[PDB]
Amino acid sequence: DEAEASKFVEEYDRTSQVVWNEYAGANWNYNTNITTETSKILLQKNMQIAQHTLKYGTQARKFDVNQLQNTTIKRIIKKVQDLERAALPAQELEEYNKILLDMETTYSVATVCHPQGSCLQLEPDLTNVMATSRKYEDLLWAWEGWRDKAGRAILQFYPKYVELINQAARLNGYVDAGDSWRSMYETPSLEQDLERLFQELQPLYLNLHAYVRRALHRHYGAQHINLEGPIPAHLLGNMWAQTWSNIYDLVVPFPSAPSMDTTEAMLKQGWTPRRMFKEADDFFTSLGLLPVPPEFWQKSMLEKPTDGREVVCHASAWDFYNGKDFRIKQCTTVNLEDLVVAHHEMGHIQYFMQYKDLPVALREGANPGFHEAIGDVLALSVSTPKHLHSLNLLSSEGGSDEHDINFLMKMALDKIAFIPFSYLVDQWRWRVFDGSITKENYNQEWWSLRLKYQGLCPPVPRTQGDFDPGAKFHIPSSVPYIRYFVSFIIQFQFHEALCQAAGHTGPLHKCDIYQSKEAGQRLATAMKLGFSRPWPEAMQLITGQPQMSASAMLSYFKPLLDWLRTENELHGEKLGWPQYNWTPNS
Ligand SMILES: *[C@@H]1O[C@H](CO[C@@H]2O[C@@H](C)[C@@H](O)[C@@H](O)[C@@H]2O)[C@@H](O[C@@H]2O[C@H](CO)[C@@H](O[C@@H]3O[C@H](CO[C@H]4O[C@H](CO)[C@@H](O)[C@H](O)[C@@H]4O)[C@@H](O)[C@H](O[C@H]4O[C@H](CO)[C@@H](O)[C@H](O)[C@@H]4O)[C@@H]3O)[C@H](O)[C@H]2NC(C)=O)[C@H](O)[C@H]1NC(C)=O
Ligand SMILES: O=C(NCC(=O)N1[C@@H](c2cccc(O)c2)CC[C@H]1C(=O)O)[C@@H](S)Cc1ccc(O)cc1
Ligand SMILES: *[C@@H]1O[C@H](CO)[C@@H](O)[C@H](O)[C@H]1NC(C)=O
Ligand SMILES: [Cl-]
Ligand SMILES: [Cl-]
Ligand SMILES: [Zn+2]
Repeated sequence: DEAEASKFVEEYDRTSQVVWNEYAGANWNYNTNITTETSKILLQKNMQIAQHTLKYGTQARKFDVNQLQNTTIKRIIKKVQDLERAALPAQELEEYNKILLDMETTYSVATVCHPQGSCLQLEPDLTNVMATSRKYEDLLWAWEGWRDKAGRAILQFYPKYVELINQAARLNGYVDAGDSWRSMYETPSLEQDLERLFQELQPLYLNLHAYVRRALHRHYGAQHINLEGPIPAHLLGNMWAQTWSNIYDLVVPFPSAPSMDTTEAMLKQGWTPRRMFKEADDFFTSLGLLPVPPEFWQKSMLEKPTDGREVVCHASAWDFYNGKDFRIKQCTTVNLEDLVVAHHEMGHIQYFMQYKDLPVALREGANPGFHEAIGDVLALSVSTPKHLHSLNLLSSEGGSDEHDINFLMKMALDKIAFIPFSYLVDQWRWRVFDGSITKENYNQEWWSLRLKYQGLCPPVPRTQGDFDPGAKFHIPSSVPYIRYFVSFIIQFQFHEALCQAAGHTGPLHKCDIYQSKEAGQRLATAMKLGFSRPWPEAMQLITGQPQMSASAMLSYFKPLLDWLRTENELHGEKLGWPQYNWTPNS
């Protein structure tokens, strides 16, 4: 009996490597070359991999997992019993695959056009507008235009997507798709734990929000910013107001401590997308971690194609399930923001390489947030003024309190501002999946949460037909989002532990773990576990303790919280948005 279970997982592993490797190649080809042909082939591979999943998932369900003794085999079989979309009847499965393909293609090819003028894509064109324009009406054009063209066009698909993804989840023993997604963390207390973490970061976020709101009031005018209300959502330098670092120039704490233009520095010094990924590779290997294989450099897509091909530009990392072939797909732009993204994606590749010898059912991160956090941890060190100066992208900014607070502010605009956004995305989707939000109030409930958690308001009142969640990649692409909230909490925990491992002393935000073999060994031992053990074990290997905790992030930003409280108190800011019902008059 035990022996039948072992043979089963051995046969599952052999056949899954072959089938998954073939699917990965067809998915890569559509993603790097959106055409009618590659679409058709992808859909055919969907059915071939569904046939495999159904064959083996049906066998796995014949095992009473309770009677199995070996915990690793127990764990693999339990996972294989979840067929995901392959549980759907053939008709519904075909419909679901086409729905996902149609949503992804619609988002990827959407454009915003001036009347008898240029037509702009999201990347790079509209993202550049949101990042650099300081004109209220030009920002509004790009903000509304993207939602009009991308979001509104996804709405026709979303109710059917929800019905089918929930149907699949119920057929695999869950109550709805959000239940299925949350179960990937294997943490019954997940919702309460995340809410406790969110509340711990409220002092920092509320003080940052009030400080930024005052600076926007200075620039965009008292008639357009309510100092006791929510912030208009198009003024934060980013299409989704999920990171605010592009308005640093408007909110710099000490303008007498100017910082070099890092984009112009990268461009003036002939940086390229390949250089950016090569620097990321060197950081990983300085820790004693693994280099990406030569094949990686020949097969990856590290910039947008010149030949006009439609592609999925959103950055992503690809495991082809043969232990040899790993790739990144990114429409890379030469700036600091994309340098961080490059490290993010290279962290995925490192995880792939570290757990490549596990059975494929266990070739995942300890939980989804762990997978998203690895590259971000290294990027925290890359972003320090000391490291950027070593790359000739900043002048020597050391030993200045003013430069110190300026750097903490730059980091806060990315890391702290993202916390409430990363929280609310799946608060919304979980309630869509469980039926608390219907298609009659998709958009109203999205903005209720944008207000409640981020303190933002739409610059233009929304109307029937709007589907603003559809204008955010992960919604039409059906990529879970709470992983990024988890990642942003634990990456600071990891940073703090690795800095301690490296012998660093003094303020956590001054730590640079470059070349620390001790830091590397912490990360490798945990990554090698893949998904073979509950994630608290990986947390323990890295940090010396088993819990998710906001204390490290709070420690990192403590000098900024002190400065923000003093600054906001001096100006008499009312934290939060008591006038929560305010929206722009013009
Ligand atoms: C419960 O079952 C677990 C799974 O058992 C395996 O899978 C099942 C389905 C059957 O096929 C069974 O025959 C398999 O063994 C089992 O966990 C396994 O435990 C063994 C030890 O008993 C581990 O063996 C170690 O393997 C690593 C390498 O494995 C991978 O990498 C190599 C290199 O690429 C590949 O060739 C392999 O195919 C794997 O992909 C070895 O490096 C390691 O040797 C090192 O450690 C030994 C001491 O153990 C030293 O003497 C050496 O010098 C090395 O330093 C081991 O040989 C195996 O990794 C592990 N698998 C998993 C997935 O965890 C578990 O033990 C069972 N539980 C109980 C209570 O029995
Ligand atoms: O995470 C992915 N890119 C990064 C990313 O999107 N973000 C993360 C970020 C952005 C920038 C810098 C960072 O340090 C991290 C967090 C926000 C969030 C955001 O931009 O909204 C791919 S790996 C996700 C995927 C895509 C397609 C798939 O088929 C499977 C997975
Ligand atoms: C894109 O896909 C089409 C159809 O499969 C194919 O003919 C063409 O060679 C592909 N182009 C690239 C650059 O891969
Ligand atoms: Cl929005
Ligand atoms: Cl997730
Ligand atoms: Zn990622």
